[PDB]
Amino acid sequence: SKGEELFTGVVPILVELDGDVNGHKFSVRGEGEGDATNGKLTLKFICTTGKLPVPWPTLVTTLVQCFSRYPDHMKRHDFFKSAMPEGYVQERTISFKDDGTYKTRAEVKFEGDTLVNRIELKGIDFKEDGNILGHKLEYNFNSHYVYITADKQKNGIKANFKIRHNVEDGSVQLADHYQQNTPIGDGPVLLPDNHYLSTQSVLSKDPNEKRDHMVLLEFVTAAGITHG
Repeated sequence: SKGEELFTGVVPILVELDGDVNGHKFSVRGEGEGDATNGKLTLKFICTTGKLPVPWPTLVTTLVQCFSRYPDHMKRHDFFKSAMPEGYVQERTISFKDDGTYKTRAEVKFEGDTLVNRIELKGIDFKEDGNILGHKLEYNFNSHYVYITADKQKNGIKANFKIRHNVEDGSVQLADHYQQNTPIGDGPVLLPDNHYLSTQSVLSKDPNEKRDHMVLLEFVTAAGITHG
């Protein structure tokens, strides 16, 4: 609730990712802003180590669900904002079908007035000629159903969902996501009934940017619980 008050306006965001995929080391830094009232994120990401060794779309889910719009009747199911400002740890396994896996650990919390997402990512078992290391994924993004459930044992939540990455040959590269979030602080948090986040994104480029980069606009709303 006091967490929720932190998101009523536009909030600056910083994202920092250190990654290693099949031994290829890279870093990404992003900045922008979140407008949870409208479920809206606007960010630009830079690969600060040179060329990104995986396709940008594969990093989108790893690179701040506290910016989701929860409808009024669902505000008591918003774990993400309730954990703020101290924040939460977000961990995933992302299994790319017929290919490698990403394991990610992030902390999402306020540092001053900025919402910061700091991530470590480790990718293993990728095919060198596959859709990821071969850069055969379209530079776009689909709309998803992020199913959330509550982990009463860990005082947090779990989520599961399938990301669909369109491939240049017209096929689709699935990326199965298994997610767990736990609060960093010890204060009370909201543990939700089953529900989902409905997501949508577009990816674009900044014509004046020479570095390897991604411009992202994303909208997310919570749903799946009937108004009483």
